[PDB]
Amino acid sequence: SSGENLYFQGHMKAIVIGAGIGGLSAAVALKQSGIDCDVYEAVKEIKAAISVWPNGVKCMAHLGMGDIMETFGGPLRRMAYRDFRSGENMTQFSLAPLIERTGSRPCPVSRAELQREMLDYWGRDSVQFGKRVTRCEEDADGVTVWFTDGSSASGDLLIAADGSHSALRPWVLGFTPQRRYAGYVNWNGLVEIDEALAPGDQWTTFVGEGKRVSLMPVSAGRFYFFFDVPLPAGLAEDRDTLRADLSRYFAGWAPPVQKLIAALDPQTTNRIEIHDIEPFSRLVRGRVALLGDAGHSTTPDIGQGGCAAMEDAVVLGAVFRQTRDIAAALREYEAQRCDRVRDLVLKARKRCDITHGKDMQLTEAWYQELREETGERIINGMCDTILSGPLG
Ligand SMILES: Cc1cc2nc3c(=O)[nH]c(=O)nc-3n(C[C@H](O)[C@H](O)[C@H](O)COP(=O)(O)OP(=O)(O)OC[C@H]3O[C@@H](n4cnc5c(N)ncnc54)[C@H](O)[C@@H]3O)c2cc1C
Repeated sequence: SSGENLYFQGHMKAIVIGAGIGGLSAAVALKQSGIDCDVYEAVKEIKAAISVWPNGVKCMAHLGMGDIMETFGGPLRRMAYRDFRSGENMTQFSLAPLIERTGSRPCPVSRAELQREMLDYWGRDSVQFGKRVTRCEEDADGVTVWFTDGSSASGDLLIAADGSHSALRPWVLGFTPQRRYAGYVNWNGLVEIDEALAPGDQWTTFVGEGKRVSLMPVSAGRFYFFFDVPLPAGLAEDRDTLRADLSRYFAGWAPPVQKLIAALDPQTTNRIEIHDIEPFSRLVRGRVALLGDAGHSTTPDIGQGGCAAMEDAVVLGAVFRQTRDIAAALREYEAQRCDRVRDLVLKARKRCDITHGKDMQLTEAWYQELREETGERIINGMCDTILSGPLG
């Protein structure tokens, strides 16, 4: 009863929903803090890239997963912005000074490699697949979830890391937030490095017309690429119309861009309409905490979605290091994370509005600053976002 010692192996069970970046990061952090986690994942089977900035990397290191970053992080050393017409350097500079101020190297990684490695680290045997949560209920003694397959599971703690379309989120919040279309469409994929495009150690972005085309190296001699185009949502466009779409959206753009359109494979290339969600002023309820996209859904414009989920997990584990008061721990988790992820969502949104011609004049002013940019201002801005993470 009331005299049970909750530190003993088996006395504290956390249920983690979602086996993506957040779910697996979370389970690893809790396990570090001596908590047993069962991880549940909706799909029976798994399935372009993210850049894990130094804040995410340090978190990965903290969680005992640093070897994955080191091994699979692409060689990112410098970045450039290029005029869309001439394909010429508006600005160019190295990221070394960023590695020095933040303590880590930035690590672009394929989403598929990152997914597999994290699974390998946690162990697939400890993940139950085909388990799609529909509902959680809590009472005095604990929390319970139900799955579509008719099964259920009970624990002391519930981690909702069930993604941008989180099914548990509404129970935590008391209402159902809706995705806001961000006003642009992203095409993304991988191609083999080919300097007829850009330097293999550089993050190169062509900007103009409220659009951009980006390349950055992941592992195994490869480029993560993407095109952004501001567009109404719902255009009749898929993998079969793809190369034609890109060809017209980027007509006139510098040869490297055209060579990219030719090089890519539409069947492996993704077309996603970008959304985010207005920040919540709550992340926890009783024994239940939102983690990752479930707790904050951002446009990918500053590359902090995945990083933020890793940050969440570090804080989660930290607040359970030396207490077994679940309600207090989750309150402190919320306390530490809520303003962070709100700022990250809003910063991403503003960057997005500037990048994609919400106000074409502000976007042109930004191009202007890119022509007059040494690298100091951008690096400062990046360090601000990174150093505001939990591991500073
Ligand atoms: C185009 C693009 C570029 C991006 N670039 C970056 C970047 O450069 N850097 C960065 O840090 N982030 C980036 N992100 C964001 C990053 O991909 C996400 O923030 C990250 O994957 C979120 O992790 P998650 O585990 O919370 O969500 P998810 O990866 O979506 O995981 C949710 C998991 O839960 C499962 N699930 C869903 N519903 C249920 C349910 N009801 N029951 C059980 N399981 C369920 C899903 O199958 C999934 O496995 C980018 C995102 C996009 C779209």
